[PDB]
Amino acid sequence: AQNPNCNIMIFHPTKEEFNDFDKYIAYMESQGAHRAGLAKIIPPKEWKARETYDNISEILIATPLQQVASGRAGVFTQYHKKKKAMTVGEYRHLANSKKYQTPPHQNFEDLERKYWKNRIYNSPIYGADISGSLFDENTKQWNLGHLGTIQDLLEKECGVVIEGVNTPYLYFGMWKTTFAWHTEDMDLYSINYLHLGEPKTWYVVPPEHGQRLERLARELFPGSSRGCGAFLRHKVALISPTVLKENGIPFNRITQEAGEFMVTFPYGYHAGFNHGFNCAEAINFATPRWIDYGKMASQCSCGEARVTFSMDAFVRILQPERYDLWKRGQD
Ligand SMILES: O=C(O)CNC(=O)C(=O)O
Ligand SMILES: [Mg+2]
Ligand code: NI
Ligand SMILES: [Zn+2]
Repeated sequence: AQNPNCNIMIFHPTKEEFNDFDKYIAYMESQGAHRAGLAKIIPPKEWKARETYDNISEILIATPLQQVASGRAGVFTQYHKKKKAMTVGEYRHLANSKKYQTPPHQNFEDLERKYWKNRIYNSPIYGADISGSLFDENTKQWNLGHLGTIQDLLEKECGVVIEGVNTPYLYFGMWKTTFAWHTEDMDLYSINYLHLGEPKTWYVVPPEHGQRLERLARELFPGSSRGCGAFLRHKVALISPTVLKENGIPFNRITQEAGEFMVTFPYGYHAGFNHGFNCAEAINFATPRWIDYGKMASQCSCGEARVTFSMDAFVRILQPERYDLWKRGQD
């Protein structure tokens, strides 16, 4: 078995190898990359996502989210308070202010320490889930707005034809902005490209050990657990590496820098934070191997996680028994 310790793998495709996206994903899996839950892909040196970022300040963040924490430094929840709209120019200036900027630090490790020690005491502002793309339409390789769609994968593998579309989303981050522990909707893959700015640190649990993280989460957030049988779908819970190590949960960590891709694999729990002002683009995708994960994916039926138009159809076709009760939570 390849990659039996479930380490995060890092790939350096040549420009020739960067032409066929599906084939490269299948290559990485042949090397065991999926066992980690997360892989890094460094694009060929000749490749670019676009020519410059010189005119991005006019993008609107219509609903910036202030991430307010509750709990203790290693075990907390966050709630997202909606703020008034601001442009990416305004947001970048805010990120660079004395109140919000990255503190002095020695290296990524000292910064990681400062994040876990100090995150709960602050409320950084995240511009998340903004529909759109920063890939130039002329970028032909690994353009996250030109991937094969999940609906088309389901049609090719299963013969069924369903409604729905699959488009990318932008994320504008600042120091301390946080993504809580989660898997993707319907335990899909995701791909995330860091277009610009400061790094993003990731934590991940191997898919084969995801249920260990779930059991710890039920112990650490016991009222949330009683409220919903899949409460990590709410994307509000944080657990530090120190707490994971104390509880024996297998995980790995890696820092993504500007110009790098990350891929998350089906049922790979992940969480992380941003080091400073940055912009990432991400989208879900599927392969044939995903289908069985989609059929088994948990769902939030308490109604908090409240998910997309396109996820309806996935549920309807892959989880017809759940269909019914799940759409009761989504209506
Ligand atoms: O970048 C972020 O804030 C969160 N992104 C992801 O969880 C992802 O790409 O799957
Ligand atoms: Mg602009
Ligand atoms: Ni994710
Ligand atoms: Zn729920």
